[PDB]
Amino acid sequence: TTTAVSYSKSLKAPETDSLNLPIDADGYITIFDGKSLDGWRGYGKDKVPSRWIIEDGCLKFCGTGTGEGQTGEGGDLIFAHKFKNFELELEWKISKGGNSGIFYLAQEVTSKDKDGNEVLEPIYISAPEFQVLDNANHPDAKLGKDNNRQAASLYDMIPAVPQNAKPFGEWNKAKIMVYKGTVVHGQNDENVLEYHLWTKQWTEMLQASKFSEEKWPLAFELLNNCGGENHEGFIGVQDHGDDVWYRNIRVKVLD
Repeated sequence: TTTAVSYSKSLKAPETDSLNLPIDADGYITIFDGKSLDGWRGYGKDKVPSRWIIEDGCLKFCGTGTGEGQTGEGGDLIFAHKFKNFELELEWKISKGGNSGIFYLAQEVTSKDKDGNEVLEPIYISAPEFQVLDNANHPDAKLGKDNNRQAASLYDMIPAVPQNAKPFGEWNKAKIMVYKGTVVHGQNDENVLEYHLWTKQWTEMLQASKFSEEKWPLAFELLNNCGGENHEGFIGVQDHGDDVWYRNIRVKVLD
């Protein structure tokens, strides 16, 4: 049993092509089983970046330790199918002192520079992030406010309560549910936070972040109207310069 899943092949391209992916009895579509990277491509790219590989049934990023300073063969990886109301489930394993993340409702955003040239804007200026971290050894675990930069948090906004991440080198379960603006983060079979998009509280959360109206006007208008006019976007995984493994990536479309 499979379902036709549309996907785009390059920057802002339409979802002209389709894949027949496994769908279970409960409606969960396997978007990564460890057999291929079909449907996946680099954010703003027409190919899978070379540093993203299939290692022993796992999706692995081969980092160089440069953090946010992504290499030419790196960059964030998206599953090029736009989702709206969905429930994502996966397992992740982080390297010691490692950092990554799961992006959702992401848009491929470009902006015009001084000479009028098209510039690719980061995935994080449009996409909320589920933090992936070695809480014990990465310094980000001590930054922000009330541990809101630790594993499964809404990065720099809402902490995961309880903070039940397993240590580095152990498989952690992750859950992201988006249902008509209601967002729930799950970790190791527990709900760790909930929030609501396109509300007064969402706007005031953005005004107290790096993506405030005054600091980043483009990031503000994109995140304030998260998912664009259709409130939809891509699920992606982050290049934060560290080795990270993902497996059993499945998505249920919510009606």
